[PDB]
Amino acid sequence: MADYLISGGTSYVPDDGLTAQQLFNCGDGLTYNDFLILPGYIDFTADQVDLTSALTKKITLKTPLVSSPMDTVTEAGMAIAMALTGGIGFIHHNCTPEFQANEVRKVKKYYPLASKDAKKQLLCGAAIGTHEDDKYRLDLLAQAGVDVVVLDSSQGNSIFQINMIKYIKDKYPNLQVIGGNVVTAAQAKNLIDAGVDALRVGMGSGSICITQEVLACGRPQATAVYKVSEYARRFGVPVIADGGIQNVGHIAKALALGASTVMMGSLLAATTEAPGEYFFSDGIRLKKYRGMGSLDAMIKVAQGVSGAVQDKGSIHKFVPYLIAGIQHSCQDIGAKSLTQVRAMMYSGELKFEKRTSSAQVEGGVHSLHSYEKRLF
Amino acid sequence: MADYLISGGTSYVPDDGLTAQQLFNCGDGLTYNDFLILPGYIDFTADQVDLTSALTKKITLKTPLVSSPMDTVTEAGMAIAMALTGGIGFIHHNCTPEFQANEVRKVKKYYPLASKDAKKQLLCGAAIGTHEDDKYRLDLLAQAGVDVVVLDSSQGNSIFQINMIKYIKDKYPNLQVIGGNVVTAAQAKNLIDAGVDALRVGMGSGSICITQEVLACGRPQATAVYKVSEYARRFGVPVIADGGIQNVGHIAKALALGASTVMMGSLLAATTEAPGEYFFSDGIRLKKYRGMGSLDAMIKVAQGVSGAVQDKGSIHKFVPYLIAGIQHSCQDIGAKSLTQVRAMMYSGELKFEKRTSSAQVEGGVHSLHSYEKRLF
Amino acid sequence: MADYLISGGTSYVPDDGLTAQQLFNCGDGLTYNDFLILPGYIDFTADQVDLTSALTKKITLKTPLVSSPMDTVTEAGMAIAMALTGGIGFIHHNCTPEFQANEVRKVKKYYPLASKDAKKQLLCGAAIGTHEDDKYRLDLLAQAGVDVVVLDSSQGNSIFQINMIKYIKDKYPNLQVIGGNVVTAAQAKNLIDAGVDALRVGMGSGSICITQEVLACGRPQATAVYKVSEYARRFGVPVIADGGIQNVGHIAKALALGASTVMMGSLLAATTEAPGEYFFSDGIRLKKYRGMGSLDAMIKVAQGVSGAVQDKGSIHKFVPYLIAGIQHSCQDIGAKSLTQVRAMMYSGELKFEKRTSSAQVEGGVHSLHSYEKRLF
Amino acid sequence: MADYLISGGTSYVPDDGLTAQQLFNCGDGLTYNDFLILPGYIDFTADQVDLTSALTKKITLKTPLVSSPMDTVTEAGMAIAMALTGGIGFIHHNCTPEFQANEVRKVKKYYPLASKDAKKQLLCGAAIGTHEDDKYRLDLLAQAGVDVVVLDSSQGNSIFQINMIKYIKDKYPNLQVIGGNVVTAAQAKNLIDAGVDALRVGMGSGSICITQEVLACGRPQATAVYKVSEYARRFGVPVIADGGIQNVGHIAKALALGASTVMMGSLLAATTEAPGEYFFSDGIRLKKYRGMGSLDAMIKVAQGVSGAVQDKGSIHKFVPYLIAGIQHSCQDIGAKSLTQVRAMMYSGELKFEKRTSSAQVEGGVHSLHSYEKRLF
Ligand SMILES: NC(=O)c1ccc[n+]([C@@H]2O[C@H](COP(=O)([O-])OP(=O)(O)OC[C@H]3O[C@@H](n4cnc5c(N)ncnc54)[C@H](O)[C@@H]3O)[C@@H](O)[C@H]2O)c1
Ligand SMILES: NC(=O)c1ccc[n+]([C@@H]2O[C@H](COP(=O)([O-])OP(=O)(O)OC[C@H]3O[C@@H](n4cnc5c(N)ncnc54)[C@H](O)[C@@H]3O)[C@@H](O)[C@H]2O)c1
Ligand SMILES: NC(=O)c1ccc[n+]([C@@H]2O[C@H](COP(=O)([O-])OP(=O)(O)OC[C@H]3O[C@@H](n4cnc5c(N)ncnc54)[C@H](O)[C@@H]3O)[C@@H](O)[C@H]2O)c1
Ligand SMILES: NC(=O)c1ccc[n+]([C@@H]2O[C@H](COP(=O)([O-])OP(=O)(O)OC[C@H]3O[C@@H](n4cnc5c(N)ncnc54)[C@H](O)[C@@H]3O)[C@@H](O)[C@H]2O)c1
Ligand SMILES: O=c1[nH]cnc2c1ncn2[C@@H]1O[C@H](COP(=O)(O)O)[C@@H](O)[C@H]1O
Ligand SMILES: O=c1[nH]cnc2c1ncn2[C@@H]1O[C@H](COP(=O)(O)O)[C@@H](O)[C@H]1O
Ligand SMILES: O=c1[nH]cnc2c1ncn2[C@@H]1O[C@H](COP(=O)(O)O)[C@@H](O)[C@H]1O
Ligand SMILES: O=c1[nH]cnc2c1ncn2[C@@H]1O[C@H](COP(=O)(O)O)[C@@H](O)[C@H]1O
Repeated sequence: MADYLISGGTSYVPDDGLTAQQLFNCGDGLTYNDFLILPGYIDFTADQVDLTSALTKKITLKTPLVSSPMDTVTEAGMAIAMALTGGIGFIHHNCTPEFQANEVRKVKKYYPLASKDAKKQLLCGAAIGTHEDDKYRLDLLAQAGVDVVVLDSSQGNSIFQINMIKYIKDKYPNLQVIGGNVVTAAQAKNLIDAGVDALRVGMGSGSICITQEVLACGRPQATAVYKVSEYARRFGVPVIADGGIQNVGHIAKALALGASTVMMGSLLAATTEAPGEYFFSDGIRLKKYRGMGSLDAMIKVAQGVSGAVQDKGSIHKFVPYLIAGIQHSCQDIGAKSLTQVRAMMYSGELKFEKRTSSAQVEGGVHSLHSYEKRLF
Repeated sequence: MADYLISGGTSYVPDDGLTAQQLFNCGDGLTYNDFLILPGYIDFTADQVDLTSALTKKITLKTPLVSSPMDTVTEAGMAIAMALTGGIGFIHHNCTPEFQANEVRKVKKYYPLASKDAKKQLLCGAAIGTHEDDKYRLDLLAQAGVDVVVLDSSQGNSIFQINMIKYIKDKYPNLQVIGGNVVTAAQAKNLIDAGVDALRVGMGSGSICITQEVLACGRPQATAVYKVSEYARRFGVPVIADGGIQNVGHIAKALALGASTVMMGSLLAATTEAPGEYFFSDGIRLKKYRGMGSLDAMIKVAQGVSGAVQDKGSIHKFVPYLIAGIQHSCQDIGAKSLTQVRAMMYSGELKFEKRTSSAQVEGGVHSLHSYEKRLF
Repeated sequence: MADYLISGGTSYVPDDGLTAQQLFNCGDGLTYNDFLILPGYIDFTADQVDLTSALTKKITLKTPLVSSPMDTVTEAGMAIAMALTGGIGFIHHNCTPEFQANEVRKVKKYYPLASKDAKKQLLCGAAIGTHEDDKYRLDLLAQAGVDVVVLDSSQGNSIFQINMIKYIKDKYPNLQVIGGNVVTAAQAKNLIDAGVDALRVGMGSGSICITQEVLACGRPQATAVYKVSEYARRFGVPVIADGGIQNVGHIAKALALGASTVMMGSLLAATTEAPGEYFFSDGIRLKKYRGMGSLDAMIKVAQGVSGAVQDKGSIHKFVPYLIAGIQHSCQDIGAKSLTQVRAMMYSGELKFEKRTSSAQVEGGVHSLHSYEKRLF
Repeated sequence: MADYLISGGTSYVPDDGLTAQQLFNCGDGLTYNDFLILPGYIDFTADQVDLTSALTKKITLKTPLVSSPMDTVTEAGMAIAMALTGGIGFIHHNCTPEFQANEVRKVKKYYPLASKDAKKQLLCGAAIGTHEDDKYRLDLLAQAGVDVVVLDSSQGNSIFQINMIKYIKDKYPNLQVIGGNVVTAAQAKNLIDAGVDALRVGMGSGSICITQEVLACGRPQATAVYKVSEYARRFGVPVIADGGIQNVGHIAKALALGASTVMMGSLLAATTEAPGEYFFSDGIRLKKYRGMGSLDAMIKVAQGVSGAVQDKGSIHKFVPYLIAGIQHSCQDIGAKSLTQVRAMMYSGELKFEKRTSSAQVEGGVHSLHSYEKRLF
């Protein structure tokens, strides 16, 4: 009897570690490789973990991986491919509107967990601009049959973006929009009261964004995804993480801080289904990678740069490594779903820990003469 | 009279420094080269310090140095050698079971402080897997006559490992098991209540483990050895430190934070008794060094890498330098045994101090044009 | 009237900055380039600042610069030279006792502020070992007529060093001894109650000492000079700073934290009056520089290394730059003597400020393509 | 030598106690019997302490005791009396203007330290209202020859009071005004920039004011005198403490927190020179005592009450006890003048200490069956 009715079910479970709530009000600007996740008790293995997540308030996915809408990372090829592996892709807005019209008609008509609708057609998203000339851009791909759109912007709460939500939802109520870019709760309020359906958190944290050093704005991104998902839980709105993703660990860190889908732009760059084409340098196979703020887009200013990244193969051999990396991580946390790991984080059942620079210099590799970092 | 009976024996001993208990609840993730040990009063010299320590609850050793069970660092050669110098070795589990059966029969049959049993045969340990097919692996080396085994696992508290303790101790009660890998108190409870005999603390902190950056799990290791030895003192269970050992100072830091034996994998790599064989690169004598999580072990994922480390000579000329390095350190702390230095740490008689990055950049070498770092 | 008698003399003087007392109990291990000194009101210029300081409780100097007793930095040449510029030199103990006997007889027999005694002979100090065979070393240079000696030791409070003070002061009461190495208050008590005359604070902080990484002992040095001069003010005992001196700013930081004389070993290395001789490497004029813990001194261990430093000219053109660097610093603090700057620090009239790594990366030089760092 | 030039003059002086600056930003609302003053080194005795203080920026007094302008405490009698003992008195404004005109002409025409001007006539102050009909009140006693006036108001920074300063100082520039009532720095700025000459700090803290419980405004008074004298030191403006004075200890606490003169209304009530006349109750000699906010002044509200206090004798036998009580207190602090004790408080040479309720219940009298509290 009394082994049960002193507490009831729960054992002692000592108090070593920091929950996220007292981790992130310390005032430190945390990024991904500055905290990490402490392990706990497991009762399962790596393959029955239900890795489903939500992109908007209605449509949910079999994996939390989404491509970022730039022309140097995704078009209809990787939209097709990431749909067929479970994820979702967007399409950039620096082309003509008929170009993405044809791009969406290519991806829409056209693998067990392939993320298909009630029409059993593959999910497709896109992204539009913010200026009022894009109203003629928007209704064309609305005629093409897009599912979600992303208001790609450097800062979220303009009058322009709020008027675009109040322009879209009273015209196209079944069509669902993504707000962005939101990085605090203060601008997270003005989009949820606008009525937006999900948020896209993170500015200044990309591989190629220098706008933290040019415009002196933004935030560290792992203290941003936490507080935006903290405010956005109050209304049941999922958030989408941008920037600072370099590997598959940061995926799990963004997923355990409240973000439901992780948006990658560099880690999905230099793939077979990425647009453009290859060129060698020092004998290394690579392809170019640039951002919308870079002046290789078109009295200007530049928030992005233009560089290149070495090849990473086809995505159909790449995203199984990423979902297995999320699955082994969610096993070592101790939750057999992403819903359950966000439950354990909001309740405090898993606990984090800070790092120092001396702590991450041991976290990678050290005391070697040379090494061959082979990932899969 | 009254020079004595105001306090009694103890002098004033001013309050400069931080004891470990208020050092490690600051929430900072400390590693070894981020704190250090402040000196105190000595009354002895470097050679009568009784450097004995405990590996499990029954068998104790003349030195706290133990090799790590990987095939790229130890087999029966360095098992023989480190037994004959005082320490203990394990044997990896990525071979056939008859291979370690012959390996244990080679080391068991076969220098004053040579760590021998009541049969006056040398101590030998090993390590097994976790899956239930390893039951046929376990009883074969139990027939060979192993002393301790290590449940080598990335995370400790599975159902599988707890069922292995409850499978072993009711079959082989004199045989003693090592749990692992434990890194918090929360999983330190589920192995001690399972009935495990010692713990192996530290994940993600090796020279070649990238699982802090791949699976986003683990902990900084010097804030891990402290809290696991804090919880494991409550039941009288010693702990074993893994990873992040680069030199002989980190040995003393792990020993002064409550760990009783320090397990090394890279600092004992590239020795004469390490298996494999040498090959030059840039004219530097070196040999390869890889981990079990690396995919040079055999829909996969990789937590380790495969590299190489330059040669460090025979261990019989190497571990006297390591035990003399522990002895000079234990002299400069002010305790003539490791039992007494852990006593002084749990009571608060020695005190630590944090460092900054600017503090360790002076701690090594600086303001030189070139230097020849000669260790012994 | 009432402009005076509300406070009395003192103006408002706002409360921006941190005094040393609340700076150094934060628990951070501060080194020299991690804090700096905030300026205040001046009423003088750089040349009438009385830069006199104290070495022991009796003999005081016209400058706080003292050479460190190693054979690779000082002998009777730089003893003569630094005496003739104001400072004091010691003589290493890794030679035969007749060698320093002749060395002290060379420097003693033999420029306005030349630090001469009541005999009007130049001041000379030395250093002896700790073992009891050095009693025959000690009385020989006592016969030679040395002024102060330094008990050169890695850690201060042995029984051996305390018995050496109780062996010296009852035999040679006018002869004055230097304790060392002390780094906390806890060992600062056992030498002052032994009756030592000054302290030599700092271990593990040299340019060539690796004993923080080998023996895991020591302390960050700018949090060491503060607390040792804090405890040693209570008995009126000056302290001497070792290690971590790279330039002339760290001189002023050690002098403003309570240390009265700054002992340099690398910044006075590679000079004309340093012993040994020159040799080129890559066409750079340089000479070797090694420590007593390095195994180029003679079952061993090594706490120092052996390297080299590029040439810095004659000291008679070098220490005027150092005393002018202390003078401009003491001008910018706002105290026309070193006694007054330690008064302003113990009272709280000057205030410090922490730095971050991002703060010192701007403190040096940045945003240049190349630069020519010319010091004087 | 070196007993001096390590610090310079000052001895160690340990760090027990709290200076006022870190006492009063704790956020606690301190009153007088909630902190107290720790003693220090003395070098004098109780009678040569120069107890002079300042009332305005020009005229200074031989004692810091000033009566409060109510009709139930002071008129021309106690104005004459407290002038002749050193202090200064004001005259209430709830009479006709010709009444205080005659009152000031009685006190002005008319004992060694008797506070007389360059005309060798006794100092006299008064107080006027705030409404614009009081301009005819003001010039009449300006014709009578008053020295200072007090803008008696519940809250200080009205437009009305600032316009009264800008009405007075451009008409009557030699005439000096007192602002009030100020209780924070926020309203202390708007009167000093108005150009007021001293402040009268404290609202809601009187013996008879209930405006903290009626209007929910004010502040605890000993955390008010500190921060108003903190802001008013920046412009060299003295402040005057009201309310919460019950004895002679609170005088010393208000004087050691930066206030230069202490204004009493109840402790100078029930004296021989107080107006009105006596009446017995329970056989106890007493006289009535009421405030301006009480509706025994004339759609109303009431901030004061109307009561009575028992007799305390003539003031010429009473204020020598008060100045001897300030003198013994200033002796036990360790400053031979009030200017020097405010110097020691702003520099931090004296230190305070908080109390608890359990700490003041021992501070008075306890463990007695009865006691006869005889004051002088
Ligand atoms: N982490 C991120 O996602 C991130 C962060 C920063 C920048 N960026 C990229 O930078 C790109 C361009 O940045 P941008 O916001 O400066 O250009 P934009 O086209 O995205 O936004 C338009 C610019 O003009 C303003 N604007 C919006 N509507 C306007 C209207 N009717 N009239 C006049 N001005 C209007 C906006 O403030 C903005 O500066 C974006 O497409 C985005 O992809 C991305
Ligand atoms: N610091 C360290 O010591 C450390 C840290 C991380 C990884 N590693 C190395 O990584 C190696 C492999 O890591 P690993 O744990 O992923 O492989 P493993 O063979 O050690 O463990 C088996 C894997 O499958 C799961 N498992 C256990 N029993 C199972 C069963 N009956 N059925 C199905 N699944 C079961 C486990 O969770 C684990 O992921 C380990 O041998 C270890 O040496 C070491
Ligand atoms: N910052 C510094 O100044 C610093 C710090 C560390 C080391 N060092 C250098 O390192 C040198 C050598 O270091 P060390 O202290 O190990 O050698 P040492 O000769 O200075 O001291 C003797 C060693 O044996 C022990 N000892 C002392 N008296 C003994 C006795 N009668 N019998 C037996 N043992 C005795 C001491 O603990 C010490 O380890 C020192 O000369 C010092 O210059 C300097
Ligand atoms: N600790 C203290 O000293 C203290 C604190 C509170 C109240 N009091 C006493 O309370 C007495 C009355 O308090 P009070 O301030 O309410 O009355 P008041 O006569 O002192 O002030 C006039 C009142 O009307 C307002 N006022 C000022 N000028 C005005 C103007 N031209 N036209 C219209 N309104 C104007 C003021 O806000 C105030 O409420 C005061 O005389 C004061 O002595 C003293
Ligand atoms: O030009 C740019 N300037 C700033 N941010 C950009 C730019 N282009 C793309 N981004 C953002 O950077 C993210 C990709 O960052 P990554 O994870 O480092 O690849 C995208 O999802 C966008 O939100
Ligand atoms: O492949 C791996 N991935 C993660 N950790 C490993 C791996 N192989 C060995 N380890 C751990 O790393 C430790 C050695 O770390 P080292 O002290 O840096 O050499 C071993 O004791 C193991 O616990
Ligand atoms: O061999 C050694 N090991 C550790 N410390 C040394 C050694 N030799 C000299 N030192 C100390 O290092 C100081 C010089 O440090 P520097 O200021 O970096 O040159 C000397 O004053 C000695 O106290
Ligand atoms: O009627 C009133 N209501 C609120 N405060 C008053 C009143 N009358 C006088 N005061 C203030 O109370 C102070 C006297 O407080 P005491 O020190 O307790 O006697 C005077 O100096 C006035 O500032």
